[PDB]
Amino acid sequence: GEAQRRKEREELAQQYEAILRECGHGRFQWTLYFVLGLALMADGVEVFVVGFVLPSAEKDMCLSDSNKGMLGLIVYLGMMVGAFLWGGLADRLGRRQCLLISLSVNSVFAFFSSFVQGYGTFLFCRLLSGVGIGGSIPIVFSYFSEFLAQEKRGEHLSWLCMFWMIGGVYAAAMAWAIIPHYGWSFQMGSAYQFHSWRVFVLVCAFPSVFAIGALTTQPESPRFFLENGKHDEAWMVLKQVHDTNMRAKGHPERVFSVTHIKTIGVRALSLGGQVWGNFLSCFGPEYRRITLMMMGVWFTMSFSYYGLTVWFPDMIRHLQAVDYASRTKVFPGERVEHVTFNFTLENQIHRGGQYFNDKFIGLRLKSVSFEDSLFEECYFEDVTSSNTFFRNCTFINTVFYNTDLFEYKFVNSRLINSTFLHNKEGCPLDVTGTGEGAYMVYFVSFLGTLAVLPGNIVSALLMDKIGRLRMLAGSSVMSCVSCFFLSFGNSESAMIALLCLFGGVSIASWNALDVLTVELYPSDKRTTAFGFLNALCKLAAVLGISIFTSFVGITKAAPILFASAALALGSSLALKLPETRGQVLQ
Amino acid sequence: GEAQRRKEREELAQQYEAILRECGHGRFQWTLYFVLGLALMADGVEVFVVGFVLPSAEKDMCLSDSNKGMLGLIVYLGMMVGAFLWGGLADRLGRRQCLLISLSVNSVFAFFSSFVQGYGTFLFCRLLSGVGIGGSIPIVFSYFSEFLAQEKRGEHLSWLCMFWMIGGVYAAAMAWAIIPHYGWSFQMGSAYQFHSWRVFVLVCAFPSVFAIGALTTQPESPRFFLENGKHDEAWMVLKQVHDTNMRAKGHPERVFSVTHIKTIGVRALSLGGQVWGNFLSCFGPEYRRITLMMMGVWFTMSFSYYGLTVWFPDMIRHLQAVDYASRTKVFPGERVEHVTFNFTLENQIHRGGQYFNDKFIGLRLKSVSFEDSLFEECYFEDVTSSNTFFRNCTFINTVFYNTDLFEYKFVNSRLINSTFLHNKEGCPLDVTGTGEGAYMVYFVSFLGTLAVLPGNIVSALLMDKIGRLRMLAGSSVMSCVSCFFLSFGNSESAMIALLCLFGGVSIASWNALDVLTVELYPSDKRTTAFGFLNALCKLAAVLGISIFTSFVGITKAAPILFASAALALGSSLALKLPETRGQVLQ
Ligand SMILES: CC[C@@H](C(N)=O)N1CCCC1=O
Ligand SMILES: CC[C@@H](C(N)=O)N1CCCC1=O
Repeated sequence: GEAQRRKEREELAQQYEAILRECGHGRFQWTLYFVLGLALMADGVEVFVVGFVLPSAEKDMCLSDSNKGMLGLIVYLGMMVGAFLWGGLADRLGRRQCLLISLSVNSVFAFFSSFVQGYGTFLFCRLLSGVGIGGSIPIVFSYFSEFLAQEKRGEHLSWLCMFWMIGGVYAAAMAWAIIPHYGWSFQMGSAYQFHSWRVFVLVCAFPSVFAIGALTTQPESPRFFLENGKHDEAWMVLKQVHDTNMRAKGHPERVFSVTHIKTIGVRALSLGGQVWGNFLSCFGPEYRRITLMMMGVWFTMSFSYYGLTVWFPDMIRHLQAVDYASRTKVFPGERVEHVTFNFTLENQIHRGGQYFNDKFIGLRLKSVSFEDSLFEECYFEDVTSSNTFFRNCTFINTVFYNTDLFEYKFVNSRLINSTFLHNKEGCPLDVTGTGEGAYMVYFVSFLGTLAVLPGNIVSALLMDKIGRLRMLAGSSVMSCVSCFFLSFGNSESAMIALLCLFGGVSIASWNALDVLTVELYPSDKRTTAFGFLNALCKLAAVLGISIFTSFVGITKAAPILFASAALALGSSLALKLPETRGQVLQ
Repeated sequence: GEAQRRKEREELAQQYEAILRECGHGRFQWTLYFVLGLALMADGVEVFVVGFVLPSAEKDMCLSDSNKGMLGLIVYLGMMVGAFLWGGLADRLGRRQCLLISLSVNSVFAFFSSFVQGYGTFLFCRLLSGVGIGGSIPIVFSYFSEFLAQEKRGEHLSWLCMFWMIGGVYAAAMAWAIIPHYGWSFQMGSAYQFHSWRVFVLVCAFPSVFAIGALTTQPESPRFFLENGKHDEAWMVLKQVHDTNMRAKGHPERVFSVTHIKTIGVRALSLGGQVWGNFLSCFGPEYRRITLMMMGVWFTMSFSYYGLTVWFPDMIRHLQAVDYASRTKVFPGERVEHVTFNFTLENQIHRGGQYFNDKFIGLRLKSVSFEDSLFEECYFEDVTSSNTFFRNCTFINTVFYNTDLFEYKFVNSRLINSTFLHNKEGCPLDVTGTGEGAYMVYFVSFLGTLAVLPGNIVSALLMDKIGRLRMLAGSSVMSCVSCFFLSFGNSESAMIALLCLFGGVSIASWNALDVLTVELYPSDKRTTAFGFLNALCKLAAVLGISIFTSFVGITKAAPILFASAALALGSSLALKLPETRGQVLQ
């Protein structure tokens, strides 16, 4: 019974590999490579949009705390749902069909998010865009694997991981070239406003549309047809692959020699039942040790990588904040009287001042604090305030005309006979401000990805030469050693170098994990299992981000120990996995 | 009302601390340190006796399954009752009074257990010995804390755990030096027998007697007298402390400068009511968050620690059992006839044999199984049987002379005209049996405690330097990381190293928890609350042991996940506790 099933699946796999050797590589494989690289580029772009627009988003939607912290977790949760959903649906509907549906959903909801003005609606649109793009990596890898021969199956799959990095580079470049133009205030409707970050979101929603356009021209994988008892169109697809390959070779004169490939409301409930059957069969007697080791490896690597990747920029920001706090100026004791006096003062503290009959017209305040001051018959006009506070201050007969000094900028103050007139529009809470730091953020991201590059090249070249397990274990161990090396970092330059090193060493491990998870599952459960594991990866990413953003400024022992321990456990479970190099893809 | 009570308690605490600073440290504090360390040594010794004597105990009391599994739970339940009882009674009768009572109870019932011959009576005696020793740690910590000044209150209390450490070493040494002499068969009465494990139990009951002898010479804590409205003898005790301290210094000429100190069946029933009230008042408006966080931390830490600590030796035993089974031999089909044939065969299976007129004189059988055999006019003499069975066997005209082949060793057998003569004395049920493994058990226990040592030293040195909460949380997190590291264990050596690591990392956390629970309760509820929490610790120990002994041989994921989750929850609730370093003991 079950033995017969396994046997027949075995000669099916062998015959399919023979047909693939007959067809060979050439134009078809590379064409599909680029076509799927567009979807991976979209996946890579999607994880940078909210991170890049949080400043402007909180400016134009008046976002408080616990709202900026949810806008990254929203995309990660969206991918967590979408990966599982589309991975489950791909084994019953098809790789190309589900990829088209998911990419279309992503594009539509990304456009809609680009045009949303509210916050809750923005959360919903971002979550659904993440759902749409969540099933990109599983379907792409499981769809490209079914067109590659046994020989160079690792190198030909590892070159497919350049596109995530290219998407990251694209996002960084567009953010640098679009967002810095804060002047843009395109108007459509009194109640609504359109700034430049919306344009950035639009441009970052573009490449998914190109992915759909390229994918509509590609044929469904023959293996999916063969599994589901559909023989004729599988043969047609294989013939198309052969014809394209040989026309590209220049001998477009031979004929495909294969005639045949040996073959062995209510609707919603049926689909649910079938998907649950596939998911449970993933937890079968045949697939249990492999499944659990894969779960462990995916979870640990995701936790460590995402935790450190979010930790490095936060630590850079913290070091800059410490420098700023160290440079401040203090002016203890002042007595200014009867003068019109503006200024553009930044990063200052005034204590013990006594101001009488002073006119403050047209001044910019950035990180300026007045403490223990007294203002008496003063006058504030055209005051622009950023990170400015009044603590232990007393105001007597003062007038605030055309100022943004809201109620939250007076901390434990006392106003007597004070008048507020023509208050500027603004947030009811400190929303902080990001200025010149954006350029350095973009530069840091670009450096991270460029550091990723050499590991990609080396892993792609040596994946077949040394092996999947050797690559995975080697890169995991090197990453753990780097995690130890994070102790020797206390400046921005050192943190950038550490980011570069860790990003450059972990990518080989991720490449090996992708190829491994491709090769250890049969063609009737590849997308389901690999999508489930990628959903677990996204959940671990959420957990790791939450855990690692809490150690910035406390100590550097907790991040190092957590990352090193998780990576060591991941390498330990990775060394127990079966070897799949030199094996027919079955 | 209540505010006045809190205030007056406050200046009482402040004046008491001033008096303690005036008295200082010296000979009195170290003398009391050793005196209470004897009681902690007794506590440490008590938890090894049944574990060390279960082999010999089941040999000489014929213990079945469900009886060896209850002889550990009996001591844990005894301590669970005793901790609560003596902690409750200590706040109404006194620390030294209740410690004397509990230690005497422990000693008496330990001697009686040493001389018991039955099982039920042995259960009762061990349970009451556990009850006697249950209130050791609460009263000892809460009694020593009331003689220490603010300055080094953490260091001087953390040195108090080297004692439970050594007790373990003492128990291991005595077990190694006493039990291996199985020859000892001291006889007193025909129906009763005295082996060497009884001598071991006697020697392990000794140190409680020394604890009582040393405790009878120490004075009651002044704080207990001051709380209960008794002023004169509190002043006398403080004067004694001062006099001893200054005589030790070498200046026995100064005078105690303190003259006045601020002061705040039916009998048994009243005391019980008072205890109940104190406990309910713990479910006080002032102490409800603290109480619940303490409950959670104690329960989780006890569950994890005890579960893993019982899991490690069980896993070692399981690995040894697997190795032994992997050594097995099968001899299918035999025909032996007309020969005198002994042997010393271990771990074998004979199937399909046919024996005719065979004499079996003086053979040792260990883990030997005869299946589908036929014995005809056979003769068994001086047969020693261990884990030996006869299944689906037929005996015809066979004689069993001077053999221990009892009725339970013939499984679904058929005897025809068989004769049993001069059967050896022995159990009516299988008892298995432990030989050389005892030395390795003792060595493993010794290694565990020696691994505990460095954590003790470091915690004692750094308790004041870093803080109680930092120490607790740090050690809890490291313990969780170790729980993750239990994945890398598959041999006896690896399991021993893992036991050493986990024991070495959890002890700082336990030290910090003890000191913390000492310092967050007022002197009129210290013993009640701390004893209630220690009773909860023992109940959690029972639950954790029962849960964790069921995962041995199934998988290593359930233990790791349970322990890590519980320790993470414990650390989470530990980080929310108030800081008590740099605070007057109130
Ligand atoms: C280029 C790396 C890429 C991969 N396929 O390994 N990565 C890294 C983490 C998430 C992801 O898709
Ligand atoms: C002597 C240490 C003692 C304590 N009170 O901290 N321990 C450690 C593990 C369980 C226990 O009671």
